[PDB]
Amino acid sequence: MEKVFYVTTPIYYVNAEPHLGHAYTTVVADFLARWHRLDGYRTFFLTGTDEHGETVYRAAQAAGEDPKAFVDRVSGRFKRAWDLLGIAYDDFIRTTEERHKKVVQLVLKKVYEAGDIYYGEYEGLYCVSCERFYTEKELVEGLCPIHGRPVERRKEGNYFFRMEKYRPWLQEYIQENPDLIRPEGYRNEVLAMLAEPIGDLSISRPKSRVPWGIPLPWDENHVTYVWFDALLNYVSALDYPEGEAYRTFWPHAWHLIGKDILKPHAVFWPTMLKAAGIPMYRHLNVGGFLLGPDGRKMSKTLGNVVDPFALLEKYGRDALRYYLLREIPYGQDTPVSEEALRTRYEADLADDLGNLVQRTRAMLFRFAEGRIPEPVAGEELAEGTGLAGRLRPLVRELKFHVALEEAMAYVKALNRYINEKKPWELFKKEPEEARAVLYRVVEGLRIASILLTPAMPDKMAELRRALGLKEEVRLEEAERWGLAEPRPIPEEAPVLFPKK
Ligand SMILES: [Zn+2]
Repeated sequence: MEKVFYVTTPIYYVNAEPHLGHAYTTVVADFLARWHRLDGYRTFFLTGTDEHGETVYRAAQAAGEDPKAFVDRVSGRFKRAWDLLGIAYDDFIRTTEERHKKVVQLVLKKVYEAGDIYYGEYEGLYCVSCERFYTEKELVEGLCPIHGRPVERRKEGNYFFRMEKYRPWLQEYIQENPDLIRPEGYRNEVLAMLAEPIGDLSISRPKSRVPWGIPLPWDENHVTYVWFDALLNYVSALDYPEGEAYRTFWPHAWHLIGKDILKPHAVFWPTMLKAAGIPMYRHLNVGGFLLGPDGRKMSKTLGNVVDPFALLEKYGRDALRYYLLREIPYGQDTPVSEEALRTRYEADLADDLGNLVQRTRAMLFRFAEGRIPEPVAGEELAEGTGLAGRLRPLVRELKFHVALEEAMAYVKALNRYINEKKPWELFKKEPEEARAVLYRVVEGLRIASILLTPAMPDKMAELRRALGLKEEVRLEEAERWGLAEPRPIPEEAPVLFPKK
């Protein structure tokens, strides 16, 4: 009713093996969602797969499999992948689902009846083998990417959407809403395109060419092609018309995308919503490219490709997520490598966090009889309760690297604290002081673990379990000092982050 959060990731092409780019955007959405769930927000985190089209159709035909049966099996590679990355999405939308088809046809009819749709002719480079149109850039120097054959100018009957008519409105909307497209840099690029005519939008293709897809309500001989299909998922998953979910979440829609699909989300999408009578989204959040270790765009030929799943099996899901959130500023092109991840893992996780936990546990068994000491003021460590409040705005503004840098900064402060106070020496003189010092460390770690939960859900819960703290938490608990209770700690706990 008040605190509402809705985040979406793009709907990914089904016949595409999940890669680093899909992993990053999805992990960022997961973090954003987990964080808000923790801040007491009624939240919805959506993800899904794009399954229609002729490429997908021809791939199914090759394997001698039914189209539906094909996407059904391959869409699962994404579900399995998200399972491995620990993605807690609320819904997984598939464009072949009935609920989606229903909404697409519904928005199509409404827009067609509004007179924004007309039959026309599309012209351009065409590949007879592909049965699809290409643009200059899309052509690998003259010829078709696949088939490597010459394309020829061709025309084809297509239904169009009067998108140009909406350019004036869109231009001004972005001018009136400077926060619409989060990373500022990107907001200036959209405005540049709206300065020139954007033209009309082809929204269909003959079933003769594209037999796999959603038919137009007024012309079953045609199929919805891309746009009015994939884009509507954001609204389809909410049962848009009479759905409670649509009424609750749509008003706070946060779209996460990569810069590659910026025009479709910043220009096309807003005008389709306008013509459909649907309110504009709240924010379009653009992430940059995760460049190879050589600072170049990942690629086979360059052999600079980084596989997240291989890296996940080596260091674990928690390590991977942390590295990507702490090391890559959202919106900026950043190179990634296995070396950068191993360093962060060695320093931040295995040493600063894991060792401190292992160290504190050993010291509780020795100086506190295997139990958390009696609560005491935090002194210079009490300032950590003001982190949640300083992090909230940092997170909302897509500054995840700065947020985590702050949380880990506190963890480093904890290390320095215990290394300075030296509880094993203070015990000889005053046991009460040694215990006091230890309590501040367990309570300092409790708070830290909370702040880091969205980044490493399993590991942070493991940290609390290992210190006898309450596993399930809420961000508000990280704002009050003295919550850790004096209870025994598990006699044996595995090393949080083992040596690799
Ligand atoms: Zn081709």
